[PDB]
Amino acid sequence: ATVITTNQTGTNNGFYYSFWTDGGGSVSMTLNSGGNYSTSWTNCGNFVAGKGWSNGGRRNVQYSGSFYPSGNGYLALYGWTSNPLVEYYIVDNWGNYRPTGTYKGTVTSDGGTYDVYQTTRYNAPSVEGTKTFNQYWSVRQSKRTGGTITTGNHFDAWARYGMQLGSFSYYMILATEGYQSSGSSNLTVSGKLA
Ligand SMILES: OC[C@@H]1O[C@@H](O[C@@H]2[C@@H](O)[C@H](O[C@@H]3CO[C@@H](O[C@@H]4CO[C@@H](O)[C@H](O)[C@H]4O)[C@H](O)[C@H]3O)OC[C@H]2O[C@@H]2OC[C@@H](O)[C@H](O)[C@H]2O)[C@H](O)[C@H]1O
Ligand SMILES: [Cl-]
Ligand SMILES: [Cl-]
Ligand SMILES: [Cl-]
Ligand SMILES: [Cl-]
Ligand SMILES: [Cl-]
Ligand SMILES: [Cl-]
Ligand SMILES: [Cl-]
Ligand SMILES: [Cl-]
Ligand SMILES: [Cl-]
Ligand SMILES: [Cl-]
Ligand SMILES: [Cl-]
Ligand SMILES: [Cl-]
Ligand SMILES: [Cl-]
Ligand SMILES: [Cl-]
Ligand SMILES: [Cl-]
Ligand SMILES: [Cl-]
Ligand SMILES: [Cl-]
Ligand SMILES: [Cl-]
Ligand code: NA
Repeated sequence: ATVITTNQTGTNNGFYYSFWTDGGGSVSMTLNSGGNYSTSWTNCGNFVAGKGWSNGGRRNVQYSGSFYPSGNGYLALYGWTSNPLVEYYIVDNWGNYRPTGTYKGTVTSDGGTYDVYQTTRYNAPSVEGTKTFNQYWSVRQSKRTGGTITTGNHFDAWARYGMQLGSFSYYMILATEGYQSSGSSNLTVSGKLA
């Protein structure tokens, strides 16, 4: 295993990984065999970390494990596009704070119903540095840790609702995120191209 406490991307046991923190509190990620990783955080600022793929795409993502936020955290299939720059989230779990914004309708996927939202961040950290970009969200109506995420179901619903993705030129990870919170996660990802 490899313990990560510093911003970086790379490959571990056949999976891409990304770790980003604003540097608040205490945040680590442990990289284990295959698609396994855990995180531990105490009074974080903001972080996003997980395993997945160097480029996004239509993928039947399978994951399992545990996600235990004390306060604000997200469990999401997470990544980015270029042209346009979009930060996208398919959220299966959260803590005290449910992501919201401009409501666009619902999509049904992997045994659940998801609420679709768009938000915008101005001059914020991104995979292209300080940038303005839209965020696309699918938020499950009931919390869970584990199952299939059919990314194609979400991408197609976003497209019907006028939320067009750019090119899958950046990573797509099964992410743990925290905001001014504590917690842990212990997750395994895999998944094949649909
Ligand atoms: O990973 C090693 C580092 O890469 C270089 O710096 C930049 C990375 O920090 C950046 O990472 C992004 C930053 O944004 C994160 O998304 C945040 C997370 O919270 C969300 O809720 C919020 O909306 C959002 O703002 C995202 O998770 C991270 O993946 O990736 C880009 C990188 O900068 C680029 O480096 C290459 C260069 O060609 C570009 O000009 C430059 O912008 C550092 O070198 C190193 O620390
Ligand atoms: Cl490190
Ligand atoms: Cl590496
Ligand atoms: Cl390795
Ligand atoms: Cl590897
Ligand atoms: Cl990959
Ligand atoms: Cl859990
Ligand atoms: Cl709304
Ligand atoms: Cl809108
Ligand atoms: Cl609807
Ligand atoms: Cl549901
Ligand atoms: Cl907004
Ligand atoms: Cl944000
Ligand atoms: Cl827009
Ligand atoms: Cl629930
Ligand atoms: Cl759970
Ligand atoms: Cl499922
Ligand atoms: Cl593409
Ligand atoms: Cl990337
Ligand atoms: Na749009």
